[PDB]
Amino acid sequence: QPQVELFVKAGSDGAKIGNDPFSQRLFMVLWLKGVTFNVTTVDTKRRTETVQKLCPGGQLPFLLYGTEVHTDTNKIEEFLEAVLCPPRYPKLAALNPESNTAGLDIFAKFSAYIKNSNPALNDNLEKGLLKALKVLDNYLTSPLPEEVDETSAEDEGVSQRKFLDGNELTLADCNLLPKLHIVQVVCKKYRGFTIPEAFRGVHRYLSNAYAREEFASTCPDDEEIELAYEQVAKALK
Repeated sequence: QPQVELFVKAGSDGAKIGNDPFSQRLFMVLWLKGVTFNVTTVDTKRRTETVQKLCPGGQLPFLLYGTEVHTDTNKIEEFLEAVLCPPRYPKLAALNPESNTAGLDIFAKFSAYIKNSNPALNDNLEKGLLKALKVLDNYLTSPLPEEVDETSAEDEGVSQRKFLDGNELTLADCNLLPKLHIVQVVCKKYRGFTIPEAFRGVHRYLSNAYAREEFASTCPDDEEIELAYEQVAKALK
């Protein structure tokens, strides 16, 4: 196996995991592949000579695979899915195309909601975020083609699958989960907003994700995420 090294964003102390859902997505992909890999955090104000030479463009995250450097998170993920393949490593792509688009609009709705300071607009932006979360909830609770089995009498027609595409984490989850993590942490801290309990699909999904080391161990600390948003999350005024 060629050497695999992921270079990721460091946090406020220049060493710990920083806020960056792109770095986290790729850490999750590599973990799910079962490949041996290293992960090196990068303080962009205090780069090492090594990092400056590997990637003088300075993009983060970046991947060293053998002696080849890759940038652009989406391209890095496509490369890893192709080159780390069966039989030694599992294919992580979703089977159902809609798994790859469900929930993708949430992060932009969240960003607008937290950056806004116009009080009159706040309830509109909160509703936009709730509606995008509800569309994700409806996807998670809709049975996929691989599910044709009876459901409990109490939850007929409700999918109980663990993750976006089925019972295994896929590339789709590696993209979405780090973004939902930010959404939940930042909205709690700066908007007093919580995902309604009635969004039972979304809450089952997050609970199942947090119980998995691939997601839990690659999350930045809540404090780091809160600090990252401290000067952009605006109070209504």
